Amino acid sequence: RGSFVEMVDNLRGKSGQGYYVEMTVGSPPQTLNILVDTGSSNFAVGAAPHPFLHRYYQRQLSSTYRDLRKGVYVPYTQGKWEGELGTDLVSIPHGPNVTVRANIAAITESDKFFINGSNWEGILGLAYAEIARPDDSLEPFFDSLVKQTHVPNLFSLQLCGAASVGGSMIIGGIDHSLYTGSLWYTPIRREWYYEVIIVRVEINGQDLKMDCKEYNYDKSIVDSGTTNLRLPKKVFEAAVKSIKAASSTEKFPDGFWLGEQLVCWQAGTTPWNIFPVISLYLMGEVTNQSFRITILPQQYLRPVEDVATSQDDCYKFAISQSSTGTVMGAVIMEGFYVVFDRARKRIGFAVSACHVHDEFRTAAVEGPFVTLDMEDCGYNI
Ligand SMILES: CCS(=O)(=O)[C@]1(C)CC[C@@](CF)(c2cc(NC(=O)c3cc4c(cn3)OC(F)(F)O4)ccc2F)N=C1N
Repeated sequence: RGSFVEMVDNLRGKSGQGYYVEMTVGSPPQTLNILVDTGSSNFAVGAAPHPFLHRYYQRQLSSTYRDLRKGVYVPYTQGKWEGELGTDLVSIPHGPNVTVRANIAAITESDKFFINGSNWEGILGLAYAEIARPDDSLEPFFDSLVKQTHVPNLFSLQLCGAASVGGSMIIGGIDHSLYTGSLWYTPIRREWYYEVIIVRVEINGQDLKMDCKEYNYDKSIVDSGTTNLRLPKKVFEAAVKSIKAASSTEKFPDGFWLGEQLVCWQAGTTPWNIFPVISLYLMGEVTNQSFRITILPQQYLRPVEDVATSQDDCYKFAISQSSTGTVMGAVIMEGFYVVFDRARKRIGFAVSACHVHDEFRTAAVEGPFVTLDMEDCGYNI
């Protein structure tokens, strides 16, 4: 259709707390704010009165609730949640005009999961069944939505940064007002995470000249549920070394680059221009063809507004090292309109109409480029 006016601006959030959509669960409808997460595959909601929660799923109030009589325990690298599986009727007030019977994990115990001060009480896992918990028989929400309705097998995300954030989750299509120029598509390598292949990395146009397999060790994913651009250790080391050299006009402590401390400047006097652009070349749709996406310091140097001990403008270096491969989190996604074209196993990138930039530099999506041996960039076990 190309125009989904009802769904524009259906995302809200706060800096560092993520992007949530309004959803309803059960009959009569119970309203919940739900984190949009392309890096997981469970629809999981608070169902107990945790003190951090504004709202929670009260199963006893729902006539359409069905118990699946099975639990689920989900440990993460930091915290944890545990829940009871069921199904109920789910809709998205500012989404398609439909109602779906979806799997819902009713969260009954958690640790370091809900954020104190956040305005969301659940997670919408938008990735594929392969990574669903406890196993791939638990149908993810979007799979149910496509199966039960005529909603096309596609969604797109415009995450708008820079303190309230906003944006759009267009379910079933693309809204052309949300981007400028053309969309460029990269293949979904495998349907588990939204896995992609990075084929080349530039800092201010200067190639890292690394074995491209390192860029995707052990994978590269697109994840709206991650803040940072997360890079594998060796790639992070090379990237930081290059960013240091590009920004050597000013010197910063080692801890800043490791995200161990913040750096603060006098109000409205951030030297963005001293900081380099970051370009990721992604595998294209065609043999030997790639395209380039480019982000600015506006994306990777992120303001920290909850600093009581300082009066200045303080920033977090939001590129970090990873043991689980590249993660293209909000640092990447805030620059772009991202199309998760499930029907065609591809992810589209275009310059976001809402991305934060200055008058000298702009986030960019450019192609085509000639890149050989792009298949060798993918990692195999
Ligand atoms: C493999 C991906 S993962 O499964 O390990 C994981 C990174 C952690 C676990 C989970 C749920 F599965 C998860 C994510 C979050 N997000 C955020 O809080 C959050 C905060 C943000 C953001 C994006 N997001 O952009 C921002 F605006 F800058 O601020 C919170 C609790 C969770 F429990 N989702 C992922 N994508």
